[PDB]
Amino acid sequence: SRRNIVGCRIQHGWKEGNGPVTQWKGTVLDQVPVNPSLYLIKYDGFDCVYGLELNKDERVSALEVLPDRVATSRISDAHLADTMIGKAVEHMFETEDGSKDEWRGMVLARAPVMNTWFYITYEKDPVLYMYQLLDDYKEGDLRIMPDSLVGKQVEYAKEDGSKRTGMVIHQVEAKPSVYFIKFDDDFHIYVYDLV
Ligand SMILES: O=C(c1ccc(C(=O)N2CCC(CCN3CCCC3)CC2)c(Nc2ccc(OCN3CCCC3)cc2)c1)N1CCC(CCN2CCCC2)CC1
Ligand SMILES: [Cl-]
Ligand SMILES: [Mg+2]
Repeated sequence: SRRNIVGCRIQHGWKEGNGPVTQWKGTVLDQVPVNPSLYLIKYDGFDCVYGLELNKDERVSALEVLPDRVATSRISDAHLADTMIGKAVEHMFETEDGSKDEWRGMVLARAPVMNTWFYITYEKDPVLYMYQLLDDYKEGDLRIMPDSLVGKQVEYAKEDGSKRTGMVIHQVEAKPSVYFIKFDDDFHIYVYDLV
């Protein structure tokens, strides 16, 4: 059947609604243990982690595994990285307009495959991002703040109106009360604290 694409680069076509087919490239970060059809992907030029069933999803076409080898790395400062994971943070960034904005978030883990990158989520957007946080730290754009469910089906009641259903796919080791959630008809990875 299919080979193991974790750690590999890919390209594929994508068809949204009745729009045309667009072409994408990305790096496959992980294959979800509790749903091996789901892959976590970082598409080039964007810093969120997206969940796609690359082989089932009929909006995917012309899936091709690239031959690129992602340049590996050993990181710039392990202790800073270690002590940063699991911590609340303030992340400062330049908008499209050029002005500066600052978001509150939480550093989740070291990203797979891409060693100098970190899983992080935010209060204003509780999904899974990834950034080279050690550099934003040294640039002064990041500040640290003072301090079993996997596989289960779940639904999030969001008024007004309807709800979303999905699956819990990952437990964050650094904060075991936090989980990744894949919802149906949405390709972001949601990050919630399930008390
Ligand atoms: O719609 C976008 C889009 C457009 C612009 C930006 C951006 O540059 N952006 C500029 C940089 C970024 C800033 C966020 N950071 C900056 C530092 C801290 C926070 C925001 C958007 C962006 N990036 C981005 C993403 C997701 C996110 O999470 C969703 N949030 C956004 C706000 C509300 C919901 C945030 C940003 C995404 N795409 C592009 C990727 C694509 C992958 C899924 N397909 C499906 C199959 C093949 C590929 C889906 C469609
Ligand atoms: Cl904020
Ligand atoms: Mg603030």
